Amino acid sequence: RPNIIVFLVDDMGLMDTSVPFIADESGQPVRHPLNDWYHTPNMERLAKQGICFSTFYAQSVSSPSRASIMTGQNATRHGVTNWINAESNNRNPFGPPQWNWKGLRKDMPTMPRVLQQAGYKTIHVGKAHFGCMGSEGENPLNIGFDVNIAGSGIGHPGSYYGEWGYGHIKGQKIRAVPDLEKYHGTDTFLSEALTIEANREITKAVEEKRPFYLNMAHYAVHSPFQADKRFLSRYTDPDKNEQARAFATLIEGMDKSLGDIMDQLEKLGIAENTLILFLGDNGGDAPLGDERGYGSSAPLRGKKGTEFEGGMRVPFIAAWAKPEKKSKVQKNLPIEVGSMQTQLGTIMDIYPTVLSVAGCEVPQNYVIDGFDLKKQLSGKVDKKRPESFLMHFPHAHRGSYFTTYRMGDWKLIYYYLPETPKQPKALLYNLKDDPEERNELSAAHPDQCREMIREMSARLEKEGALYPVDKQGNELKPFVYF
Ligand SMILES: CC(=O)N[C@@H]1[C@@H](O)[C@@H](OS(=O)(=O)O)[C@@H](CO)O[C@H]1O
Ligand SMILES: [Ca+2]
Repeated sequence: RPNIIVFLVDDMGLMDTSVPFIADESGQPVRHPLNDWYHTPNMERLAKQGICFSTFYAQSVSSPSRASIMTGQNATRHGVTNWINAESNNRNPFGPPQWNWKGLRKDMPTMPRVLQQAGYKTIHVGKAHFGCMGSEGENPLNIGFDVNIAGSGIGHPGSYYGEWGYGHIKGQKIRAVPDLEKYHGTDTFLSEALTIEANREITKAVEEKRPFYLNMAHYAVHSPFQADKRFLSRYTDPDKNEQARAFATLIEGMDKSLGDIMDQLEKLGIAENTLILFLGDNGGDAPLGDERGYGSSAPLRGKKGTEFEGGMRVPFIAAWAKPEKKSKVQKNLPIEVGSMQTQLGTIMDIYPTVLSVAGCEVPQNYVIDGFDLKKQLSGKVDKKRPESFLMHFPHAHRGSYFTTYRMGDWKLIYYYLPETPKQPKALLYNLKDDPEERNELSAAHPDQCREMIREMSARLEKEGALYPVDKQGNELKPFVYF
């Protein structure tokens, strides 16, 4: 039975790496300027041994994505449609009153809980953000983890600096990272402290002779953008401000962590037995350019928390830590080494892919929104899964009170506009012809737009979505307004 590592980077979009995730018309990687700015040599090492997905969808912000990864359910269905504010219910003015602020529940068959039931040692390290303060989900031990280092209801760290006690000595006390007291006062960067702790848990799992699931959930690369002195000297582009250079150092330190975990697997002799899934949790938050133009994920439009592709396009790499044709466990999930997969995947697809390789099954009667990636991981187009992603955000952020719906080449953006709830607005893009969202064409294809609204409307109902409300609590369902 294989070990599984989900290496999840906070606020890391598809361009925040030296690995090119943009595909040309031949399905081959194309280098863009951000790929020559970031330095992720261990991601390059992992891409050499595995498969990159060029189109991989997450939700637009943290808790919705982290809920979706744990449950295999869309944010419509698990109900965590906003990032969770630990201290108070952040519905936002027009948010659904019954949205799942409390978060993941002790009774949910989460990926870790199903693995734990099967005898896996399940380890959580770093950012959890599965529940509010005082909730079941605040504590990863309540949703199927045997071990939690540094996870709580917090969604970012009080500091990256060990000298600042990660918030306990200096910085934001109410976001102080827990469980790392032995690093306080030292010059150990938060991302380094988490790596040391993860490698200690991996070592302990191997000596106990149990297969493990490691949720390596970095606080990197979320603000505050506090530069790592180990890497800052490499970042000197005159058109990148101090914040962007700090962000680049959080990326490079994240990549060092990935390398130290891969080295530890090789040192223990278990690399042949360990699957690594690498992704970000939502659209990239790099402090570059213009938030609703081109910057954080150029050449794609937008940023973390927007309705654009930059809001929800994350990097995704799957690789055996040491590929080996002889390996029994690798025959259950063969990966085309050094290749790019251009067919769409989503964070809901992780649940069914991991449970199958682990020798478990998706519980037959548990309704999921994910598809086993086995066929796509071999480097083939999988006709058993749709080219579709539905990103429901009935809350306030860089974009507000919207649903996006992608079906094949087409993307609908529906704005509920709760302040003028009788006059909603729909936009239409052809992402095949216009991947940078430059050519809004609802006026030119009014029937494609009408059809997408009906399909999206039916899918929101099928998934049990909670809708935004107007000032007086009237439920705002999408409708063909024209
Ligand atoms: C504009 C922006 O990005 N705001 C983020 C918010 O989205 C959330 O981050 S999130 O990664 O959890 O979604 C929160 C976590 O405490 O931190 C804020 O700074
Ligand atoms: Ca995030």
